[PDB]
Amino acid sequence: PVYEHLLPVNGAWRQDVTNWLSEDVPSFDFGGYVVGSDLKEANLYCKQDGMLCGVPFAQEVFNQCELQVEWLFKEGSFLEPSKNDSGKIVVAKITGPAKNILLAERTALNILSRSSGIATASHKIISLARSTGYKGTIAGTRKTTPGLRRLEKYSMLVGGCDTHRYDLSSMVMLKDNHIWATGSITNAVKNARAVCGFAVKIEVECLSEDEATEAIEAGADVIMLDNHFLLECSGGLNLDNLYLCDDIDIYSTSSIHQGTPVIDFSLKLA
Amino acid sequence: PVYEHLLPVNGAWRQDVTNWLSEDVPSFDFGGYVVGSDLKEANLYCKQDGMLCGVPFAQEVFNQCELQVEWLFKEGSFLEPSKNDSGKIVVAKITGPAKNILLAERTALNILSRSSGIATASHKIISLARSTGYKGTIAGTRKTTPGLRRLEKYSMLVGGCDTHRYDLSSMVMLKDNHIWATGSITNAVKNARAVCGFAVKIEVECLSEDEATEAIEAGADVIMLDNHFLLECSGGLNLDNLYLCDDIDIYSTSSIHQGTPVIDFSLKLA
Amino acid sequence: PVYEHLLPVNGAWRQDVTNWLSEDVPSFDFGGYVVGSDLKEANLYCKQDGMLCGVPFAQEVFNQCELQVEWLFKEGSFLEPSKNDSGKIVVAKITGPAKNILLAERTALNILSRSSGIATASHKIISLARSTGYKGTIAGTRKTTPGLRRLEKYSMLVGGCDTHRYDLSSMVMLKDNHIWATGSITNAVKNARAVCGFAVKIEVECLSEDEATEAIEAGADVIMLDNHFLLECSGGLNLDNLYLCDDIDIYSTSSIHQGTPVIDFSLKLA
Amino acid sequence: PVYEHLLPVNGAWRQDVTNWLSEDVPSFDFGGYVVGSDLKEANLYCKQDGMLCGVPFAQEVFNQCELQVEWLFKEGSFLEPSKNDSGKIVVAKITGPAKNILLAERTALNILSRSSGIATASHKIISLARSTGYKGTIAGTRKTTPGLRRLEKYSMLVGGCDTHRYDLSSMVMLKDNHIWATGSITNAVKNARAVCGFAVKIEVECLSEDEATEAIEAGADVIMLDNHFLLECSGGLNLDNLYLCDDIDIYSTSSIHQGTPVIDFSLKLA
Amino acid sequence: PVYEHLLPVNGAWRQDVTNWLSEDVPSFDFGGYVVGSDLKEANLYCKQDGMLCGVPFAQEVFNQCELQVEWLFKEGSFLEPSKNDSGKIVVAKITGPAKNILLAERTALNILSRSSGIATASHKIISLARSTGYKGTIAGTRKTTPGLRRLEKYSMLVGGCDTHRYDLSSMVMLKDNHIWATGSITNAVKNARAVCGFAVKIEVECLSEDEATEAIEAGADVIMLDNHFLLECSGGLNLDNLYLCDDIDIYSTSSIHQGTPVIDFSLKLA
Amino acid sequence: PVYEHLLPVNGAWRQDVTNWLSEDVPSFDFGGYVVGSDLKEANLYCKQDGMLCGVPFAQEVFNQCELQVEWLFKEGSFLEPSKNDSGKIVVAKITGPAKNILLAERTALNILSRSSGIATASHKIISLARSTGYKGTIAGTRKTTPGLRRLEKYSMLVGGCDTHRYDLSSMVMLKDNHIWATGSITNAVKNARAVCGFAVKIEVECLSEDEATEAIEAGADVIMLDNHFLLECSGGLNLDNLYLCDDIDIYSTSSIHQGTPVIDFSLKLA
Ligand SMILES: O=P(O)(O)OC[C@H]1O[C@H](OP(=O)(O)OP(=O)(O)O)[C@H](O)[C@@H]1O
Ligand SMILES: O=P(O)(O)OC[C@H]1O[C@H](OP(=O)(O)OP(=O)(O)O)[C@H](O)[C@@H]1O
Ligand SMILES: O=P(O)(O)OC[C@H]1O[C@H](OP(=O)(O)OP(=O)(O)O)[C@H](O)[C@@H]1O
Ligand SMILES: O=P(O)(O)OC[C@H]1O[C@H](OP(=O)(O)OP(=O)(O)O)[C@H](O)[C@@H]1O
Ligand SMILES: O=P(O)(O)OC[C@H]1O[C@H](OP(=O)(O)OP(=O)(O)O)[C@H](O)[C@@H]1O
Ligand SMILES: O=P(O)(O)OC[C@H]1O[C@H](OP(=O)(O)OP(=O)(O)O)[C@H](O)[C@@H]1O
Ligand SMILES: O=C(O)c1ccccc1C(=O)O
Ligand SMILES: O=C(O)c1ccccc1C(=O)O
Ligand SMILES: O=C(O)c1ccccc1C(=O)O
Ligand SMILES: O=C(O)c1ccccc1C(=O)O
Ligand SMILES: O=C(O)c1ccccc1C(=O)O
Ligand SMILES: O=C(O)c1ccccc1C(=O)O
Repeated sequence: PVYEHLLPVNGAWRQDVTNWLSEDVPSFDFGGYVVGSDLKEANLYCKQDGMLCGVPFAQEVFNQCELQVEWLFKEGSFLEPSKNDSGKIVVAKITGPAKNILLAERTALNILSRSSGIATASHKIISLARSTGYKGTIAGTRKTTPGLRRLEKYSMLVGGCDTHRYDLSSMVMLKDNHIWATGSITNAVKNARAVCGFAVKIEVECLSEDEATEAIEAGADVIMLDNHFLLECSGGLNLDNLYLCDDIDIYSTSSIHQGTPVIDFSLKLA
Repeated sequence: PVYEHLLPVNGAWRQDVTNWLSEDVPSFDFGGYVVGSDLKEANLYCKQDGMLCGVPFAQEVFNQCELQVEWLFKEGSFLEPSKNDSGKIVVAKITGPAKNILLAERTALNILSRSSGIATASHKIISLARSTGYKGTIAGTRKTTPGLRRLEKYSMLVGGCDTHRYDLSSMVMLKDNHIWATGSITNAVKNARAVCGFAVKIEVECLSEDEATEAIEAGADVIMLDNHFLLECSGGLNLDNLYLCDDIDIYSTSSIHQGTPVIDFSLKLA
Repeated sequence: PVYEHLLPVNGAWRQDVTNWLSEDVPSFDFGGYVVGSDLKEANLYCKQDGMLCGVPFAQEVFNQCELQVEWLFKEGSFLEPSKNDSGKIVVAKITGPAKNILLAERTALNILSRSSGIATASHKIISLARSTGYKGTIAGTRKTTPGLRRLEKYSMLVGGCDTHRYDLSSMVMLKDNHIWATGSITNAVKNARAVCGFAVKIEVECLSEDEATEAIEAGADVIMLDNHFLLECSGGLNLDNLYLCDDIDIYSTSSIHQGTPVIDFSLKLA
Repeated sequence: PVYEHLLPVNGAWRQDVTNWLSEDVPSFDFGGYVVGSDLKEANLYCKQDGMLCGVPFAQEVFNQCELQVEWLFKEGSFLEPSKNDSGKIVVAKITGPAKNILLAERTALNILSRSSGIATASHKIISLARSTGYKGTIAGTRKTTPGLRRLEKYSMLVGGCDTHRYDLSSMVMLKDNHIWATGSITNAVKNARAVCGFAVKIEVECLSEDEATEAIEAGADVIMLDNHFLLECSGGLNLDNLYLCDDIDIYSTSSIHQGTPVIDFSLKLA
Repeated sequence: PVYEHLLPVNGAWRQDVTNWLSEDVPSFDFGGYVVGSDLKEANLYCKQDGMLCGVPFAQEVFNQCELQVEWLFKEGSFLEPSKNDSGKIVVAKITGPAKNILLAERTALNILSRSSGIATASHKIISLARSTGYKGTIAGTRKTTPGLRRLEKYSMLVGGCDTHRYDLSSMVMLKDNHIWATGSITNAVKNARAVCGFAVKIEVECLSEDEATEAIEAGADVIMLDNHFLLECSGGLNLDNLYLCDDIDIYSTSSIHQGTPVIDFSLKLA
Repeated sequence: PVYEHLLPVNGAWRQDVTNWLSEDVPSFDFGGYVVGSDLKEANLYCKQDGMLCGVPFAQEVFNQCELQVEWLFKEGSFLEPSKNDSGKIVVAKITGPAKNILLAERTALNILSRSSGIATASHKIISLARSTGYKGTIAGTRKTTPGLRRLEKYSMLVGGCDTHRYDLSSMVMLKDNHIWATGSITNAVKNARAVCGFAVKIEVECLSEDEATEAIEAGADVIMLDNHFLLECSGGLNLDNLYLCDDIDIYSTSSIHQGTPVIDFSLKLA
């Protein structure tokens, strides 16, 4: 299957791209004026070892900028420009009006660099956990970049990680909960059921064998401990120590997506 | 003066906030239903040493969520929760309907964490360069987060760095330029002038004493070398070696804003 | 708990209201001009037996039209104006500038009439099924009114029914499936898992004891037959015969929401 | 002439379609991922006797989903799948990427079902009134579905009915009017004239031979009684009794558009 | 009555204002930063003889910029700063945060200057025609400023002129018409009727006593010659000669709104 | 170079066009219905002596209306229909569906007429100043048409004038300044620098040899007197007297863009 198929042929994610171009040109592209519309060719370079992510998003930038692009690698491919003499790898060949190419350049690269950075981070941690013989799942969180959530959750997937719920309207989560606030797990979980119905899971962030059981009792579908039912462990986990997984179902962490370094990309005309 | 005064009392940056809340609740907040509207109090904690940034943005989230907030620190303040027993510092006190508080929580913290991360990174590098006796400026770039540019450039400022031009519609930049493509620096710079006029500067990314001079000749306002007039050095600079500044006017780097770690923040009800 | 708490204090649902007012006044309200801003009082009448639904939505219309409203009944209340001499019941008392009241009037009533119609339909069918001793759930579908989905799903809830998944991004559903198209239930269900992760359920529309088992095998969370696991029966069910429920978990039908009659409402000034 | 020609080649009605697709896919189409992009063929079935309406709207969904569609019937055609062995009639043949077809499916059918339901209702009542030898007009109202007004008014037209004014910015209507509130019909009608000018009609909802005459006096273009000049009768009329038309010009009723049942439609791949 | 009452308390015209502020501040108000939030007072001056128009629009700018404003004149008032020593007249007194005042300044004045310019032009021509004893109407056209149509039509009204139809969706107009294109006036007018119904007038741009009669025949509500029924004369009319009115009902001209000079306005702090 | 190259291949300026079409057709084009889709040909006429401006904007209207257009003149061309027998000049040849042509007509012409009017005004004043041997620049201002700023600034350029800064986020301007309000030019200019950085100029509206010098001192890039550094004179200048230029760098005036007459354009089908 192809990840980019998760994206509806049309929808808001495409207006996002447009909005991002506007963000770069509120009133006039001077550079395009000076450069003109002559057809040119260009190479899109990956300049660091990592996983290529964001292809369809960058593609959308290339389409709205009316350019012809040929990708040399499939999304998900691991790139190692280091084990290259030049230290860079051409991942795509682009042709079109000069001005168009330069207008797409920054925005497109801001997409790839960040998308790949996350894909790469996710992949390192999932494969790292997989190497210890862990059979469970590594997921993300809702601590995403305001307005960039679709792109980031998508990169998590390509990285080989679980995205965890998408937003507050998806799987319910009754988080630490003194504030949740009165009744019970048992009535907080009943109310949640009452509204979310059968098609959406309910997760409870418990604190004791009792807590959990009361949730399993109420019918919670997932149990969050935070230091037919599913067990999730979350909180300050990272590619570090940290190897301390055990037979618990889920391990969530923002480290795969928030605050992560980027994978450098580049674009130069023939 | 107050940085947040750079933000127009009303404008698109406020619709952004709204859009970000929608991004978190496409259809129903189940958690708010279960939690209810009872008034509660909560503390907003900074959980890592760093500079507090994003106050007005987080404030906008708190206003649209109709809450009462009292900030204990001014934006820009350096926080050191490490030199605290608990390892966390209350930066704001919030009151309002339970559901409202929990709805604002994630989005608000995604703002602060990232805004502060950048503010912090910028501040470290500017102060680091300042300690060596450098008198010039450290700037950012256009390699920003798609759709988050306003927030990121703003954080650069608070961090104590220059933002450099904002977008393609601001200071012109005739970048590496074989593609720029024919004529001269001299006619590329003339055309640019022809369109941008006197109120906006023109920068040329040169390669030789000649290149530069030809630009200084054409009237360029800034000279980019990239390894009454101004000299900018850019490319792969970071908090690392790297201390190799000299009397050149500008040093630009994405390290102060792109791929930077985040400053952890937290929110819990009384 | 209060249903209207499912709605985020702020989000796109409020811009919807605005857009709906624009839909009614593309360029000038002549009636408001002629009527003026004198303060007036008005009664909002329910003119048919049914369940009151859409309160917060109508409230939003009243707020943006800057009016003062006092509701005499809570959302969900069953109204029986028939068992009233006048044949109408005042559900709300409104005060404000004349023009404002008349501008809010139609839009507000279009909300209530439809919201209540659905609430009422849903309630009749759920209570009807409940009277036969059925313990399972009655749900809706995705056959909603383009652009009005939030309002309609919400009314389903108030009606006492399950909303079923909200959109294609929620619970996965592998519907009739020749088109789904090759591999297996088993690999269609694996791929779905691969993308949706643990926080979202997967439903398969099966055709045989085998089909189902293969799904239960693959790990499907729900089984749709369409004439720890859950059984759903769907297709042409209505308040009619039709009483033919049995111990299967879910019965979905658009009859509770699509093509339903409306509950008449009214508004007249003192 | 062709009804769909009423729709501007481009305008907001097309963004509506997009918005409706977003409404169905806030973040990821899982089904498309699993199904893939292989080309498939499909039949669009009408499953109930009624008039086909909404063609260009459904077409817009098919275009934005990049599919090839061939319609077998013209909009307005009366369909009678009942007088068919299978009980269904193929109204369109569609080809394109699997995922695209399934993404367009629901939204498209929600359009057709509702559009046809209204077209059908309108047509039944207009033809019903026409059979008694009535020569006047049957119109709709402003009690439309919030945000769907364009689609519904359009269906009224295809149904063979008058749409009546479109919104508050069109023909003025001085409705029951104690609230309209002081002066006269005569000065309310003068003020209205004062603002609307000659290109837009003014209607007054009168109560007595005097009322009307005073309006005809003031220059009203239409007279609404509500139980060179035109007479309109409105209020609780329906396909029921109700045959009680007489030589009055207009009979308005929401029954042709609000609360109406839908015409079932269907889509299955080869 | 009050003209500004034509504007719905809420609707798209208010988002327009916001959008206009964004147009002035894509990323940062530097001036506000430097000026600060200290409360200041300011006078809004009219600097040329003319009619004050655009009050509610400017008011909306002042509200979104959170300022306190007190108007010294009612909209429509004729101002003659020339017959003043200073040559300027204070039309409004404003108070609020410094930065806010300066941010509202330009946008607000761009509103007033243009709105008043049109109001003034319209008023001169209507009163000019009225002085010759003409009893008919002077109207505008659809040759308005892209995106500013609401503001301009509104100013026409205040100027004392007719706005004529608002857009293509209002009164139908079968303009010069070889292109309209085949059949007849008689079938073009029938088709138009067929779609627009009774609540909207149909105008035909005729060329001969026959043309007109055929239209009056078909049922046209207005007759446009262009050099119970109504006669309109249009084409190149202006405040110039040009006094050549006669007993024909309407005289339309863009001169009252398009290409018109502006009325200078000003704003300075205490 | 080509001016229209200043416009990004895609961005908000294109949504503007769409929005402008919606502004003309909120609900139904009756005229298109009656006219039909038959292919027709048409000539776009310039009806007054002036400079052709707005080509790409009008082109965008023609593209969204799906028409084929062939321009007979390049943007910037000076047209003199007066020195033509007919008194009109065909500037473009258009082909496409009848309805489409008529729908594009008004909006397109509203673009050209205004764009050319400004281009023409600007050109007259720049060439007028150039004829006296002035070597400096003539610029515009921020007194533009709300929402039309991009189109107007663009026309200024084609007219051969400087646009001056675009918005408040570009070149800083510390205008009359009692309100700016305390400290100094020297600290207002320092604060401005502090936020705008090196890539954006700072202009100070001075009053005395001292004022200026203090600014030149603080580092201002431009000096505005208003009756390596640059001198600007602004205030009430026009094509009138007024020839009183001297060796000062800039002369700004709204006369080239605000309140200017329009250049008449026309469109008729074969
Ligand atoms: O990998 P990590 O980034 O630690 O993310 C996971 C943790 O974050 C959440 O709590 P948190 O207290 O951080 O929510 P808050 O920031 O809104 O208060 C969650 O319950 C996890 O414990
Ligand atoms: O601190 P840094 O991130 O190195 O950013 C600064 C460098 O990036 C730019 O070139 P680059 O070749 O990166 O532009 P591209 O990525 O679009 O091709 C710029 O000319 C600088 O040399
Ligand atoms: O209560 P009801 O309205 O019957 O809704 C429920 C039925 O509709 C769906 O199939 P359907 O074949 O109707 O989907 P389609 O219309 O897109 O092809 C679904 O599988 C159910 O069988
Ligand atoms: O066919 P019907 O649905 O009866 O629609 C027609 C009636 O509705 C209107 O009054 P109504 O009192 O319903 O307006 P309101 O609901 O806003 O108060 C109108 O004056 C008609 O009498
Ligand atoms: O006062 P005025 O500006 O002359 O406006 C009025 C005239 O403009 C229209 O025709 P026109 O041929 O101008 O329409 P076009 O510009 O789209 O072809 C209209 O039929 C009037 O004759
Ligand atoms: O060519 P002109 O239209 O005169 O434009 C130029 C003048 O306008 C500005 O001041 P102004 O006092 O007009 O700003 P205000 O209208 O906002 O108060 C500016 O300082 C110039 O002096
Ligand atoms: O964002 C968070 O706090 C979070 C952290 C870990 C898992 C899930 C979530 C979530 O909210 O969905
Ligand atoms: O984004 C970049 O490539 C860039 C890098 C360094 C300085 C400035 C910029 C800029 O484009 O403004
Ligand atoms: O809309 C449908 O076809 C549908 C019908 C019954 C249940 C669920 C759904 C759904 O798609 O979620
Ligand atoms: O919506 C209504 O109340 C209404 C009812 C009947 C005719 C016309 C209308 C109308 O408002 O245009
Ligand atoms: O804009 C025009 O061409 C026009 C000119 C004169 C009157 C009316 C109109 C109109 O179209 O409504
Ligand atoms: O708009 C103005 O007041 C103005 C007037 C003259 C030059 C520049 C400007 C400007 O603000 O940029």
